[PDB]
Amino acid sequence: AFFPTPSGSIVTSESQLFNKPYWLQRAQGHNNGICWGNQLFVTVVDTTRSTN
Amino acid sequence: SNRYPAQPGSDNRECLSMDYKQTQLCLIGCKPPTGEHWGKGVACNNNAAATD
Amino acid sequence: KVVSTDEYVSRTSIYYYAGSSRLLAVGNPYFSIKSPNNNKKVLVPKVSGLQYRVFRVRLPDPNKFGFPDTSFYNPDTQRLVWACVGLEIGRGQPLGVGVSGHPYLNKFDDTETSNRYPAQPGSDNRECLSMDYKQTQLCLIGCKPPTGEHWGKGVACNNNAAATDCPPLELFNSIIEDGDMVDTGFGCMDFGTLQANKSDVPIDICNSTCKYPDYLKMASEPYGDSLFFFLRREQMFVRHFFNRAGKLGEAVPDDLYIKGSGNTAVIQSSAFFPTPSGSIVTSESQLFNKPYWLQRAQGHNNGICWGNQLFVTVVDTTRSTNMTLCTEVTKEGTYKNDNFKEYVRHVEEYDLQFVFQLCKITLTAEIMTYIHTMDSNILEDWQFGLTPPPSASLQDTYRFVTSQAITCQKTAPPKEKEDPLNKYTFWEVNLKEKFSADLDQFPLGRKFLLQSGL
Repeated sequence: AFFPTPSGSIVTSESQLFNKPYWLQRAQGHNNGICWGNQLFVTVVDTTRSTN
Repeated sequence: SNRYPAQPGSDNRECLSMDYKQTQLCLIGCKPPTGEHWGKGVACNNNAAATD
Repeated sequence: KVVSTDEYVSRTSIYYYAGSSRLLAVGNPYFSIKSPNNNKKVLVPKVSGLQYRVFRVRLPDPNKFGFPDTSFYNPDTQRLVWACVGLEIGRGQPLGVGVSGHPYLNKFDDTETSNRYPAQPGSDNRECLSMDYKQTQLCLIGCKPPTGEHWGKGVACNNNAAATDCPPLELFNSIIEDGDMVDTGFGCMDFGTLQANKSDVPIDICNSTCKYPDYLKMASEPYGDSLFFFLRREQMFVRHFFNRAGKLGEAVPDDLYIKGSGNTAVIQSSAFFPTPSGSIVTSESQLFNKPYWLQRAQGHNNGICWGNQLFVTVVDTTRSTNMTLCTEVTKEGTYKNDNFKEYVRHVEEYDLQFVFQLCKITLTAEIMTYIHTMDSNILEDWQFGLTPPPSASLQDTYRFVTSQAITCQKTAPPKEKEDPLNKYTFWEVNLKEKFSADLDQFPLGRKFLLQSGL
C-alpha cells in the first residue's frame, strides 16, 4: 500500500498568469461576453504566492 | 533500502512535511461554476458477503 | 498500382457531428481479483494508467438514411461512405503520476556509491521496492486495428551443437488487444515465459506481454489504411543503479581484468539493471483537449472509413493517480495497526468528439474490380455482387413434428458468424444512435466553423 509525495518544481516569473491584461475577443460559448442578472463569477487559484 | 525482516510496532506514525503541486487557473462565468469529486455512493440491495 | 483514395470518390458538402457520452472506468490498478468460488467471474477489474485503452467505434450505415433531397444520392450507380475530418479526445482528471511496486524484487546490492568487498552471503535477498515509470503519450487512428510487436520465445534450432545453454529469441507481430500493457522501460518482451523467477519487474508486468506499436511495418503497409495520423511524445531518465543476484551463466573472461585474491577470491555479478523515472509533467506539453484536422493523411486511404468503423487507440501515463481508501472494523480510543484495512483503486474517464463528412462513390466496372481486391467483405454488405441460390422446391415439411414418422430433425445453422475479431477484446462505444447535423449546438462545430472560413 504505497503513496508517493508530490513536490513540484521551480516557480518563475516568466511562467506567470497574472498582472497582465486580457481582451475577450470571441468567447467559447454562445453568450459572447453578455452577462445577465448584473453579476458574474470570477475564480482564481494561486499556489505560487503562498509563503507562510 | 528495505530489508527483511520488517520492523514491528503497534504504531509507527511520524511528524513529517511535504510540498504541493504548483497550479494556476482563472475562470469567468455568469453562473457559479460546477465541480466534482468521488464520494461514497451506497451499494445495491445485497452483496451477499463479497468484500469489505 | 494502388491509386489514392481521392480519385475514385467525390466529396460532397454536407457535414455531420457526432458525440460520445462520458465514459468511466473504475477498478484495481494491480491485479484482477477473482471469485472465491469461480474462476470466470471477475469481481473488480484490472484497469491501470499503463494500458492501451483502445476504442472501437461503430458508425451507422449511411445507406440506411432517408433524405428528402434525393437529387445527389442516385442509387442506380452510387453508394455512400463517411469520411473522418476531425477528432478530439478529452480528459477530466487532474495531472498526477502513480507508482507501482513489487514485494520480492531482486535488489541484491547498490552499485552507485559503495559496494564494498567482500560479499554478504545468504541464499535469499529479495525485498519490497517501488518506482516510477517511463512517462509517455501517443494516439493512432485508423480503419483497421493497429499492429504491434513483442520479443519472445521460439524453437531455438536443431540439436547438433552443444556450445552453451542460452534461450533463443524471436519477435512476434500480432494485434494490440485492449488491456495489454505498454512498454515501460524494461524492453519490449514477454515477461511470463522469458523470465522465470517472476521477481525482476513490478507486479503489474510479471504476467504480461509488453508490446510496442510497430511504427515501421504499419508505415509500410501497401494500402495504408491502418494509420491515418499519429502523434507521440515521451521521456525517461535513470534514477538509481542496482544489480541482480544469481549465477551469471555466461562467464566473464579472465583477459579483461586482473585476477585478485584475499578478500577478493569470489568474483561478483555483472548483471545490473537501472530504474526508470519520468520527470516533471506539465500542462504545457499535453496532447489532449485540442482538435486535430486531417487535411491530408499520410497514407493512401485519405481519411475514408471503410467498414463503417474506426479504431482509435490512446494511452497516457500522466493522469495515473491511485486513490487509496482506508476503513476500520472497530472503534477504539487509541491508535492501533490491526484496526484498519486499506484498499487501492484507480479511476479513468474519456470523451470522444468527431466530425464526419459523407462522400458519394461512383461505381464503374473499372472501379468495382479495384474495391474487390482490397477486401471482399466491403462489397458484400452493400450487396452488389451476389448469385441466385439454386434448388426450386424442397419437401421438408410434416404436419406433426413429434411422432414416429420421424428422422430426429435438427436445425440452428451458425450463419451469422462472419467477423474474425471475436477472439479479441475491444472497448466498444456505440455511435449508431447519436448523429446530428446542426453543428452549432455542440462544443466542437463552433471551433470548426471558424476553421472553415465561414
